[PDB]
Amino acid sequence: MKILFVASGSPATVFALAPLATAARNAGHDVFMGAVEDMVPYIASAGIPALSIAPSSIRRYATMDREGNPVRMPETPEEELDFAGHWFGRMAAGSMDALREVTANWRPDLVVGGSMSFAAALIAAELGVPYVRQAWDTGDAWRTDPAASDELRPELRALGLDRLPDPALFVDICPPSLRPATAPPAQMMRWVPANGQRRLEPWMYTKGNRPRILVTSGSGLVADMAALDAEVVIATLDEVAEVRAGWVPLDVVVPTCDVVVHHAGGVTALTAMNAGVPQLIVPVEAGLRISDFGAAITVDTPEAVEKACGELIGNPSYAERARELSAEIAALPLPAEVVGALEGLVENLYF
Amino acid sequence: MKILFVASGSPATVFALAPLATAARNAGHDVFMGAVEDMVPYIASAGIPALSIAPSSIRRYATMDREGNPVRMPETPEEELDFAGHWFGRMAAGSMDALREVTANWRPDLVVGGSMSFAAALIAAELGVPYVRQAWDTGDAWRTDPAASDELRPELRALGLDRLPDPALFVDICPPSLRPATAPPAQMMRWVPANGQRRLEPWMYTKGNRPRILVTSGGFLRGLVADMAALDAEVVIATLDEVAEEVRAGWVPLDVVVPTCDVVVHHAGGVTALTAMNAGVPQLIVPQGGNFVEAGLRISDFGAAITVDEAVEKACGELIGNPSYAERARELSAEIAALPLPAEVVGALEGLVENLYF
Repeated sequence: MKILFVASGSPATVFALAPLATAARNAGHDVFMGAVEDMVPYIASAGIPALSIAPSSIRRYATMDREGNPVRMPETPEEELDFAGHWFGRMAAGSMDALREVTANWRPDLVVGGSMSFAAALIAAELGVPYVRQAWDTGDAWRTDPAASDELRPELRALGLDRLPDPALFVDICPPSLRPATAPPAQMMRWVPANGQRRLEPWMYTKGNRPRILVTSGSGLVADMAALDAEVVIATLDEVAEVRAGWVPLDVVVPTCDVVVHHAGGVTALTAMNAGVPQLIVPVEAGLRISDFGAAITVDTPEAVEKACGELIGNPSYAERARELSAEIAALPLPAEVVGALEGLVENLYF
Repeated sequence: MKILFVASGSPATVFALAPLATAARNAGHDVFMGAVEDMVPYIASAGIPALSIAPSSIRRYATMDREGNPVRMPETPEEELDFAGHWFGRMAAGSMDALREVTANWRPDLVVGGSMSFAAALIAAELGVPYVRQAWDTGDAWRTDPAASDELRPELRALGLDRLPDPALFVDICPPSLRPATAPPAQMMRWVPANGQRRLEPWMYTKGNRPRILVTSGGFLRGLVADMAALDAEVVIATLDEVAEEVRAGWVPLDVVVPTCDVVVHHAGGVTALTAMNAGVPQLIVPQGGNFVEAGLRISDFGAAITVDEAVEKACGELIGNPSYAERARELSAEIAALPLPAEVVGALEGLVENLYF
C-alpha cells in the first residue's frame, strides 16, 4: 500500500520517524516521507524516497501569526506549550499546498506523522484515510493539540470538524520506565538507527582497552579525560575538523563508547538509550527523564561538564542504569512488527 | 547480534543483498556490509554501514591468475561459467586480508554473502560461525561452485575442508514459478527495493494518460523514441548524470518510477529486472553479457517479457499493447508479494546461531 510519512515538527522528527519508514518500505510498501526542504537530504540519505513539502524559511515564518502580525512571547510554562501549538499549527498550514499537490497524483492509503506533525492529521482527514501518530510521548498533547486545533480552525471547519481528529493509532517510542505515570495505553516500538552512511574506518568499530568519550557536536573536558587515559571523539562538520574530530556514524560508534556528551538533540539521546551508554546532557524533556532515571546527568560552565563527566565514568551506577534501560528497550516491538499493526488499520475494518 | 554481509561482484550483488541487510539493521542488529572499494558508495547510499574489503584493482584477476599467468577469455556460455567460478574465487582470495582484519576488531555472529561471495564462506569457516548464502535460484550454483573450490583449494585445505562448505542456509529470491523443480531447498524471500535516494520530483510519481517507457543504460534508442511518437509515449532514460546532457534522462529512482511505467527496457542488468518483477511491469530485454540474462529468458518464457534478437520497436509495441504481457507480469508480482518478507527472513537468521544442545 502507499504510506505517506509527514515529518513537519522539529528537525528531530525525521530521525524519530525514519526507522518506521524504513520498515514499511522494507516490507514492500511504497513509502514517501515528506518534510521541510532542509530535512530532505537527511531523509534521502537514509534511503527513503523524500519529498519537500515546505520551504526552509517556514520555521522562521511560522513565528508570525497567519495575518502577518508578530506574536507576543509566552509568559508561563502553559503559554509556552500553547504558543508552540500555534507555531506547529502554522508549520502544518504551510505544508498543505505541497501535500495536496502530491496526494492528487500519489494517493496514500495511510498517513503517519510525528508528534507535532499536524499536517499529517489534516491531509489524512482531507483524503479520508487512517492517521497514525508517532511520539516520544511527554504528555503535552492535551495542551499542544487544542492550541494547534485553534490555529487550524479555517482548515478544520472546511472539513466540518471541531478539532483535529484523533489518530487511529498512537505509536510511542518512549521507554516504559520513562513514560508519564498517567499516560494512556499505547503501541510501543523500539526506535533503532536509520540514517545515511559513509565508508567505515577501523577506529569506528574498535572497542579499545581505554575509555572512549563521544562529544557531539562542534559549533577542560579533554584535559580531564587525558587524566583518564581516555580516547576523546568529537563529531563535527568535515571542514571544521581542523582529540578525534570529523564525521561519526553514531550508530556504529556510540556502542564503543563509555560516555556520550551531547546537547538536548534527539539523535544521540536515542542512539545512546538503545545502545545502553551513559549520557551527559548540556541543554530535551527526554534528557530530564533519563537524568531522573540515573542513566545520565544534566548540567549547567566547563567546570560542571568536567565533574559530570567524571561521575559518569567513575560512578558505576550511571552505566548500570543505561544498561537496564537498553535491556528494556530491546524487548519492545520492532519497527517491522509495528508495520504489521499499520497494515491492520487499513484492512481489519468492519464492512 | 553482529552480522557481516559480503557482496562480491557488480552493483547488482549489493542491490540484491541490500533488503536483507536493511531488514537485519532495522531489527536492531549491528550490520556491516563489505565490498570492493568502488561498490562502497552504493552500500552507504542505501543506509547500511559500508566497509571496503578490497581495492577496485582486484577486478583485473579476471584476466590474470594468482601465479601471474594470463587467464584465457571464455568462448562459450559453458566456458564462461567455469571462468566466473575461478575469477570470483580469485577475488575472494584477495578480500581475505581485509576481512580477517575487520573481524579481529568486530567479530560477526553470522555471515551472509551473495551467490558468488566465496570470501563470505571462507571467513565464516575461519571464525566458526554460520554462513548464509543468498541467490536468485540456488539450483544454478552447481556449475560455478566446483570451479571456485578448485580456485580456493589451498585456503580451503588450510581450513581442513575439501571444497566450499555448504551454507547453514540458502536464501532464494527467485520466484517459485521461475525456479526449476529439482532446485535445492532454500528459505524463500521477497526481494524489495533498498537503495539510495535523492529528492523526488513530481514527474517521478505522476502517472499520465500516455504510456510511459523506462530505458535503463550505462544504438536502438533513437529509433525507439521515434516509433513511440506514434504512441505519444513518454520515454524516461535512467543513466549517468553526465550522459543526461545529450525524453527525460538522468537520475531515476527505479523503485518509484517503475510502477508508473508500461514497460521497462534494459540489458538484463539484474536491478531493473528485480524491480519490475516485484512491481508487476512487463520487460523488454536487450541481452549483452548481462548477469541476469538467464532470469530474463525465464521471465520471457513465463510471458511477462520479451527477449529481443536485436526489432526493439516491435517488441515494445507488443509489451505495451498485447494485454497478456502486463497480465503475466501482474501474476508474477502477485506470486512475489506472497513470499516471506526480509523481516521474516531475519527471524530464520536469528535461529541459526543457537547451539541446540545449550
